Amino acid sequence: AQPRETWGKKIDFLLSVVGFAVDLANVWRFPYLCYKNGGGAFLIPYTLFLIIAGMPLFYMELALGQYNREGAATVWKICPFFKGVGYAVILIALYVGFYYNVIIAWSLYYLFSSFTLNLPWTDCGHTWNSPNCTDPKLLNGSVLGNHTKYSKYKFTPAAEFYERGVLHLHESSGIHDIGLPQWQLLLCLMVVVIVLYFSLWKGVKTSGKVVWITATLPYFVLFVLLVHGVTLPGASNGINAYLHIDFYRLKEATVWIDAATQIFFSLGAGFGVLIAFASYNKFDNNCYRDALLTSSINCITSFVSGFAIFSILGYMAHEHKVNIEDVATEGAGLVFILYPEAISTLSGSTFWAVVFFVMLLALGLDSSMGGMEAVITGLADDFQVLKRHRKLFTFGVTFSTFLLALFCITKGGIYVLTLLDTFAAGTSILFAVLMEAIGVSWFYGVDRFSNDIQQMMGFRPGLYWRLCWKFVSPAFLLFVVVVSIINFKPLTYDDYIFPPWANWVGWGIALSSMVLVPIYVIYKFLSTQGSLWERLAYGITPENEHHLVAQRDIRQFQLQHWLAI
Amino acid sequence: AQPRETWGKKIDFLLSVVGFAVDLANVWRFPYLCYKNGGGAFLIPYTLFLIIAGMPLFYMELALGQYNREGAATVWKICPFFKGVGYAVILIALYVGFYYNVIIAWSLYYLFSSFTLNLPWTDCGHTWNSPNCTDPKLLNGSVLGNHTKYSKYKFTPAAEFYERGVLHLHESSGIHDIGLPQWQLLLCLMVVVIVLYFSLWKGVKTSGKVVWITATLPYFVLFVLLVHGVTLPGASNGINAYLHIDFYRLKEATVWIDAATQIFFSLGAGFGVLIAFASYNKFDNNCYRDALLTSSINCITSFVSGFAIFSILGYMAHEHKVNIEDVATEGAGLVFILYPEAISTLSGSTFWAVVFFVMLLALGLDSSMGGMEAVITGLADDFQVLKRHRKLFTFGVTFSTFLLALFCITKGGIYVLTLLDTFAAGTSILFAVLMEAIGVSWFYGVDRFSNDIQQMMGFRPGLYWRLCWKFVSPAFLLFVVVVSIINFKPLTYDDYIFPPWANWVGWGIALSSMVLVPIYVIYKFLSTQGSLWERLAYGITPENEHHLVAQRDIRQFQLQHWLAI
Ligand SMILES: CN(C)CCC=C1c2ccccc2CCc2ccccc21
Ligand SMILES: [Cl-]
Ligand code: NA
Repeated sequence: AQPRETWGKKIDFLLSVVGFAVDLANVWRFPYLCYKNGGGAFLIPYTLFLIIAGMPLFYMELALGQYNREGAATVWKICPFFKGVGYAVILIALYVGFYYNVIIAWSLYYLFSSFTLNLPWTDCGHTWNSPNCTDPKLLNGSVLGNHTKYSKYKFTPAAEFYERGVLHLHESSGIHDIGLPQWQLLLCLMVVVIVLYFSLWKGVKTSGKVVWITATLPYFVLFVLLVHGVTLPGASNGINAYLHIDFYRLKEATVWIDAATQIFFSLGAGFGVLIAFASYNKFDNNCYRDALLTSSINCITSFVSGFAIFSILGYMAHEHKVNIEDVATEGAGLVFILYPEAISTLSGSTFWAVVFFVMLLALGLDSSMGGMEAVITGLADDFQVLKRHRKLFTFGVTFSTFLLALFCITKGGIYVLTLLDTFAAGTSILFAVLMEAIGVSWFYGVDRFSNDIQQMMGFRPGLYWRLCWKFVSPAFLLFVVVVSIINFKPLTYDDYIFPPWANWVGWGIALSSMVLVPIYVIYKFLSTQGSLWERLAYGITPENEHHLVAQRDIRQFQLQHWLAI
Repeated sequence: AQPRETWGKKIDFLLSVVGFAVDLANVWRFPYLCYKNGGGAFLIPYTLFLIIAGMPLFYMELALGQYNREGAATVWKICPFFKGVGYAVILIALYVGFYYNVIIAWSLYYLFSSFTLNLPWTDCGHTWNSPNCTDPKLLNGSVLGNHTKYSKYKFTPAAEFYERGVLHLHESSGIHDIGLPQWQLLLCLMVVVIVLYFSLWKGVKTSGKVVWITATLPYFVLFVLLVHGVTLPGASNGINAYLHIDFYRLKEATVWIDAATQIFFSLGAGFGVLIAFASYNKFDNNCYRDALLTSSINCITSFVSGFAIFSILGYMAHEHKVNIEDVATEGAGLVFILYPEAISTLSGSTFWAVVFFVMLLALGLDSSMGGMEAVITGLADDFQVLKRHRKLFTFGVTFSTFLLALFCITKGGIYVLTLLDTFAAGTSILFAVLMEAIGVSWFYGVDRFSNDIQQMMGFRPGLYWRLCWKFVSPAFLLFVVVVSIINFKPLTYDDYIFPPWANWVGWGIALSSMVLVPIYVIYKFLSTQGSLWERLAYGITPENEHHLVAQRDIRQFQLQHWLAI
């Protein structure tokens, strides 16, 4: 009926991929995975995975979504067997937006609080925060005793505003008792979901305009933070520990699960957002150049973000007493601790804080609307009734996201947020990208994919990209999944410990999306009325080429198809 | 499409409506309301409210669901402006379906525990019950004394078992800290919902056959319990106190408004279940005799169950050497705290303890199946897609009920259960039955409703039934609603007091169903196109009489319609 919708401008796609790719502000926590005796621990594995897995998977997803011109779930009409990975990545993006809207609400609350002339992080009083009053220690306001107290800095005005004034974490004991959702956080979440609905109910062109307006100057805040970090006298000590140039210090074997999760969140692999955005893209586009540009931009952004973060770390460690490693909270609120104290020192604390919070709101809204648009595109291409009624389905999705995010905005919502993020994100995106690589490279065929690319644009992927798609990336993803299943530590906060049932709940939430692949395989095997050979043929052959099943001509059965690279 | 299913035999429909009318509310509440409200003089208004206010509301649904063989919601095709109240009686049936099955779990977990020779409520200790350090005392063997009534004494083995060993309320403080759902009760709830799905997944065919067992065993259980209690020492005093005629009670407070609410919540007229059950019956079936027999069976069953209840209460009063007013209780305190404690002191306690709880299970199974089939039929006749997919829609409904009943089976779910029951049931179903009576007796017309009955069975209801449908029933429902609004008390438990925000959320849940009538009126007024008199005439006239609207012939705009009885 209605033709396939497309972008209004080609530059809109290159801006939207970055607006969804700008998550290195908050999700890039270097001191969390900081080194112990290795030096480079979150930059060597990050770059390695971006080189060997990031760019190949980005190019593969872009070309697949551009050629098939379908959603994440209906891209697997080229191999109906591995079609459960579409629902898997849809649930992945849904669970991710669930806690991403919480970060957006936190940023909105900080933006609303920063309007005051006196910032809430400039004194140790009752300035919109909730100090316990046991340790009202002004970092530079008054002289205090040099007591480390485990070198922990959680009584600073920034932390007292974050974990007590914004989150109200003191009222909740833990995951077992989360309390009631906060009213101000509820209003913030309602405003966020209303903005998302008003941005997404129109179409992809409105989302393109929104990512154009919001992502206009995200780099400027990072640039001014970096230029203020290194120019100030006492902030070089921490950044010196950051760029620890040790090529013979080794604490890991370049193996990290959090690095893979970070590259997948940055690029978008395992969420269906790349395929969904490539579906609306034009037929003739250089996905290779776009992938290289996106990877380079993400690498530079990660580098400058780590620079600024460790510069603020060293500034805190010099202007204050306790050491660098325990000065800030390593978790989902690292930037909320770092950036307010840094902006308090800089001139014009109110204006720059407002600008930084507007940037955070912009990037968060962009990423969340990208994920929600990917989910909507997938479930609309899957069910044409949902594609016809786009507004009702969008309203339903936004309302479900708002309802299922109340457990993350409550008194102890940060614990559920971290649990969901870690378990769901890591395990689900790992299994999803592994299954997608196995299906595209082996079952569908690297030769057929390369031929489709050559028919799409003149240039053909060389030996490097094909060998990465076929051998390097699937083996890497399988090894990461194995090291994640084996080397699994119990989920915990900086100080709070989770009961054993929280780990089981997280594993069950991950498995809910994981088992979506074998369930659909069994569904396809049982639905087809035929012999075992005919079932296996209908399983691993495209829908358009199903007639060849009747002609007894299947390429996957022969070993020449598998051996071909 | 294909014609809907029908009852193979009218005995199935009769037993189904009997099992729906006869539930746990006729065992724990009716005898206590009889005793407290003057003894025997409570039968004078009750039967009165049975005849003038309860019986005409039971003949109104069996004749509206048989002439218009539709669901609870879709039956409002004679007056679309009230179809919203057809949705409320569905949503209410969901709000009642969450906690009610929990009670069905309470009778299941007590059944398995009664499969041992030593019942868990016969002695003090850790016999499947969580005991206090030094608080509990033994019922028999102590002649020290007592200064408090045994109805609220929570230091007995049975009460402590019911609270801590079953509900686990000792490790909870209120709705703010409910805790995690009990797995030993989650398994019982799973078994209950599985039985419900297996009964209702293939239509009325399997439900009618399950009712043949689940609606005939409770009568045998009551018969054997009465024939055993009539020989128990001390039952004569209980029978005399239950049948004591005290005509001194002439006050409206608790004597004239308690029999009305008891009749209303015992007969079940206006819940939407009767419209669904009467939609699978033949067009020539007599609804008059069916309604009369159902009301008489309900009232006689309540009256004869009061005999066994008070025989057990008199036996316990003689054993405890206390008066009957001290061992007089209602609700779960009777069937779970008072009756098992009395069975403990009987001979062959295993048989009686198994048969009492299997009667309690059979009483709840019929009511839950009816309340769920009401929603099923109301949503299937409205949405034609759900008619073909019944085995999936019933499964979805059961799974949603199970997931939304996890807040009542937890360590502190009794408070949420009481909140839901009281607010939702009372307020929403009262407003719903009031709107239904107003729509059927005034807007549609009692003369047309009598002509429909005359076309169905051949005879037309006399002037008494029309007078009790047009004037008596609406005024009675309005009086009950006004009393419920005025005599509304703040939510409270035995000792715990609900927070101020509990009353507001309870009222919100109650209004969620009640606002569906004005919202649907506005929706119907805005959807229809034309002038005000052309949009109003399309919501008060039947869909088969809309052509008369084009001919400027509307009967609801004349004085003869409103002044005809
Ligand atoms: C026992 N007769 C009187 C009806 C009792 C049963 C229910 C019930 C039970 C289980 C599931 C749904 C429902 C919906 C109908 C309703 C409405 C108000 C109060 C109670 C009830
Ligand atoms: Cl009754
Ligand atoms: Na029953």
